[PDB]
Amino acid sequence: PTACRVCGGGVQEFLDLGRQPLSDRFRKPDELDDEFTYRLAVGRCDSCEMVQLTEEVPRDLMFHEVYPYHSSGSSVMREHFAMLARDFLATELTGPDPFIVEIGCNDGIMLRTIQEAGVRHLGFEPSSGVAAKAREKGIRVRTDFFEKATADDVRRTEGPANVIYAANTLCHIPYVQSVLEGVDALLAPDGVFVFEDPYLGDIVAKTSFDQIYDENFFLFSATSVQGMAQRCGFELVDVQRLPVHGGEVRYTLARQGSRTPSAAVAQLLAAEREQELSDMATLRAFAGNVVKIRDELTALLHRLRAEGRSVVGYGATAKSATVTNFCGIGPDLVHSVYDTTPDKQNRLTPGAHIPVRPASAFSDPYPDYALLFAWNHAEEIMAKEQEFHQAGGRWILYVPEVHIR
Ligand SMILES: Cc1cn([C@H]2C[C@H](O)[C@@H](COP(=O)(O)OP(=O)(O)O[C@@H]3C[C@](C)(N)C(=O)[C@@H](C)O3)O2)c(=O)[nH]c1=O
Ligand SMILES: Nc1ncnc2c1ncn2[C@@H]1O[C@H](CSCC[C@H](N)C(=O)O)[C@@H](O)[C@H]1O
Ligand SMILES: [Zn+2]
Repeated sequence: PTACRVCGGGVQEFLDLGRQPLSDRFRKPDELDDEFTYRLAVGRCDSCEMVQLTEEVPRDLMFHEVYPYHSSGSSVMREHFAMLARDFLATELTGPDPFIVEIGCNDGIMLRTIQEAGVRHLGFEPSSGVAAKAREKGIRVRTDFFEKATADDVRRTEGPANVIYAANTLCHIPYVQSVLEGVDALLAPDGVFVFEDPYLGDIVAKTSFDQIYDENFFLFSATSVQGMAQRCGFELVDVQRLPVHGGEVRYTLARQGSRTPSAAVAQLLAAEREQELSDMATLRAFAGNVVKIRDELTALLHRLRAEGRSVVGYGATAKSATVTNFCGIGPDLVHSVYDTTPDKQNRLTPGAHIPVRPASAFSDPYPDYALLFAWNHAEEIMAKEQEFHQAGGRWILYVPEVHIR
């Protein structure tokens, strides 16, 4: 039995996705076929309702000099983060000498807008290659993990932060209590800790199990974040649902009683209770649906091959590691994966070892079918790939059901 990382309660497993590789490691084709693996399974705390993985991957195996994800690769996301930055500039950063800290700034997708406004800021980016990309834009970055001690160090030299922000980053820190202690040492008394991550309600509704992989330790809900904040002296004071990344919620935490929660918080809590979101039975039914999507997806991919149809994948997502390894999908069923990230191209995907090629290579003559791993980017991608569909090529999606369009 494993102990909850928020509260120490007991975690009950409901989904076992078996042995899995590191999702963001892309090997050269000549590399030894050895990879770190771990058991990926998900459970729910008995006491605080936090849904979480049962085995942690050590941080330094995932996040380091060669981490390959570049935030600024999506036009939708560049606009999404510039707007959030302007919203903070108009609201929480209007003081004399305001200060914003971002946890997980990556290539500077959000902080560039802050820097261009002349506002004091600091990004934490322990993956040094993407940290350098942010520093080239004139952003101030420290190549360290955010945790209690590094937060203390920033408080000592820079003073309190008006906003601490994290997007797609808090989800992967199992040492969330250390981060909370850091936020407590660093945040201004009237500041906010704002984070946005994949939402449990969307995952259950869409059967989007590919959101579950080594860099998604927590599947947060308003119910579990409310408990986590409270147990640490914060309070959930606003929630906003976001369409990005398959469905997210942005959570705003303030010191307890310092601000009054928006009506939005109670509304979302009540909908999660009515829908029995976090009940073990609902979560087990989700797990049953995961197996049905596996079985349908592999039946389709095998019938396509029996029918002489060509199949590739589009987007070398981290998420796709779960799909290929749980369903047993490799290059005999999906020949190549197309992707815009230079450091993933001319490499093999983890576990399944499908070759990754540049997206500029997806061109006439097109394959019959493209398995859309980057399904969270469907509008942006399909807008760029109208010629493929006009030519008769079709997309295979597995969210929220296996279907072709
Ligand atoms: C828009 C676009 C993307 N692409 C390619 C680029 C990417 O490799 C991938 C998309 O990856 P995308 O769904 O954004 O994240 P991933 O699941 O990897 O997940 C990563 C890792 C991480 C931090 N743990 C996380 O949660 C999210 C934020 O990021 O697809 C195109 O080829 N053409 C395009 O037009
Ligand atoms: N403890 C921690 N502190 C700060 N950054 C962290 C961290 N653990 C991991 N990271 C960083 O978290 C980032 C997640 S990538 C996504 C980042 C970006 N905010 C976006 O939303 O697109 C990686 O760049 C990784 O190095
Ligand atoms: Zn718990």
